Parts: sequence; C-alpha cells; structure tokens
Amino acid sequence: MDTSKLKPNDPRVKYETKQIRGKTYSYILGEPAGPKLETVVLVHGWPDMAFGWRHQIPYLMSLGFQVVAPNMLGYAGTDAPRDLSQFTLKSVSADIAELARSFVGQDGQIVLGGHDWGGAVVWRTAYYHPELVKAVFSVCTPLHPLSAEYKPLEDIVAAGHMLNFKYQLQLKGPDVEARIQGKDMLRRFFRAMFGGRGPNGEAGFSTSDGVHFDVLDKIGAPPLLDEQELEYYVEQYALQEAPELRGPLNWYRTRELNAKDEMDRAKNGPPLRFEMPALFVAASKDNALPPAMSKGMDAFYKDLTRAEVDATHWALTQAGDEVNRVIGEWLNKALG
Ligand SMILES: O=C(Nc1ccc(OC(F)(F)F)cc1)N1CCC(Cc2cnc3ccccc3c2)CC1
Repeated sequence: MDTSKLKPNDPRVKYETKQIRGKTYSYILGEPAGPKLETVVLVHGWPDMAFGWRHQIPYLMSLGFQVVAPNMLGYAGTDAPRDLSQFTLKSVSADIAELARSFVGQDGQIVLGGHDWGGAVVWRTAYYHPELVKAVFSVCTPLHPLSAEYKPLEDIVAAGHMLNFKYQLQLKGPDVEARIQGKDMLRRFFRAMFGGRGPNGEAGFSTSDGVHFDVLDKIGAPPLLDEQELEYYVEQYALQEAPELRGPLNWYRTRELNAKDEMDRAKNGPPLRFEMPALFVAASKDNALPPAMSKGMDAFYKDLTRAEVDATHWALTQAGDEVNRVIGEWLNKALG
C-alpha cells in the first residue's frame, strides 16, 4: 500500500460528515488493509486540522487499523457553536465518545490519539470514558492534573508563573480573531504558525506575545508545509464563517469553564488514573510545551510508555516517520 503522507483531498481516505451531540462533525475515514485490529481516532490541536495527521493516518491504515480523524470544534467542516460550554475538554470528550461509538458500537473500544489541545482531550476522554479507550496516547501534550482552583491566566503570568502560556492572553483576546480573516491573512497566518520567518528573522509567533501581526506581511513560505498544504490549510480554514478563527481560538476561551468541571471532579469525581496502556511522544524543540512539563506524569498510570522525538511542536509532520515508528511498535505490544 501507498504509505506516503496524505495529499490534499487524498483518494485513499473518505471525507464524511456525521452529526454528533448537536453539531456537524466533519472527519476523515482511513480504512484498513485487510481485517482491522482496532479503530483509531486521531485528534489534532491548534491551529491544526484532521489533515495534520498526514504522516500517521495512511501508516496506521497500512498497519491494519481503521482510522477516523475528526476536524474538531471550530475547525474546517465541523461546526463552531457560539456556546463556550461546547469547547470544554469535557463536552468534547463526550463528543469523541459518540463519534467512536458511531463506528465500533456502544460497547466498542478505540485506540485514542491526540496532539496539542487534542492531546489534552484524549487524556480527558480516557478519564471520563475509560469504558472505551483500550489504549490512549498523546504527542507533545503531557497530562495536566484536574484543575482545583481557577485563576485568570492574566493573574498567573502577572506573578511570573506559566510564562510559557502568555500567548493565550492575546489569542483568547480579540486580536487574532479580528486581524486574521479571509484567505490572505489566514495564508500568512499559517506561514507564521508553521515556522515562517521574515527578512530579518522575525518570527510570526512567539510563546510570550503570540501572533505578531506586523511581521506577517513579510513572512516567507513555511519550512514545515509545502505550498499545497499551506493552501489546503487555508482553503479548509476558510470553510468557517468569518471571522474564521472564532472556533479555533475558542479552545483558549474556556479556562474558567474547564475549571468548574474539574473542580467538580477533583473534589467529588474519581482521581486522575489511567489503568489502560498509554504512550507519550514528547517533542524536544516544542517551545510551546517543553518536555520538562511532562514531569510527574508517570505517577498516574498503570502502564505508561515514554518517548521523545528531537523535533518542534509540529512533531506529526516533521518527525512523522519517527513518530509513526514509535506509535506502531508501542501499539503492537500495548495490544498484546
Ligand atoms: O496552546 C497550545 N498549543 C500550541 C501553542 C502554540 C502553537 O504555535 C506554535 F507552537 F506553532 F508556535 C501551537 C500550539 N496548547 C496545547 C496543550 C494544551 C493542553 C493544556 C490544557 N490545560 C492546561 C492547564 C494547566 C497546565 C497545562 C495545561 C495544558 C494547552 C494549550
């Protein structure tokens, strides 16, 4: 089988829509070679897309897995409700359960794979729905404990803490949504997000000030995306209603919301415990989420697998041939 990465609107996959929990959920369906072992749900992050697994989906299809990878809430052909409560990691965990059970049955079981914000989803979905996650893994994103207190992110960086998150302030703010609308800003925006730099090495994104709008006129075509996926990321992001990034940025506007759900579970609900197999693929140059943040991840697992790729936050495509190698071998022994 052709195990190369997925090309834009690749014929080796199905582009299907399925209504779940009130919204339309676009997804890609990558189907196995021969009789499937399992079904795998792949979850991207910000500002990624189901297409962000181009190196993984065909590889997992070639391993005999049925692969579904949905565009999440706010991204591409999936709906973006106005309700902030729909972008909480809980409700979206409830989404992934319904989309899974839409494919393997209510008693079925799934190998869950997420990354970035989707990396935080698949742990939540493994926490909320352990009836279903036979094996869960996350790339770049390590487990964060259930939130017990809510602090506005402004107050946390005002005391010098969590400065690696100071970009969500502006992101959650009106700036990125108001300034990046239409194919033209989105295109330059994606040059920025995927490693673009300007004539004097200005970066379109930094973890402290987020999107830099003054550089994005000057920023070149990206090292981690050819022209056709950059134009595929923009053709697909234009699917959302202007301002097209309300949904994609909405994943950052739910700090207090997720707090209320997890303060509930940190006090009443069960503790953060994973008794199903788990892989964690850290990316070395993930300037967004450093591999030190993984820290005391392992004290929450019966059987956790550690891994690390010398790569940026965009580990699915940069280190894709090394990531596919890592997930495959872990999947092979985790399921036996
Ligand atoms: O913003 C994120 N990723 C990202 C950042 C910058 C990017 O631009 C580029 F990297 F390309 F330059 C691209 C993606 N997140 C991904 C992981 C989420 C999981 C999470 C949730 N809550 C937490 C609460 C307390 C402690 C840790 C927590 C971690 C956070 C947001």
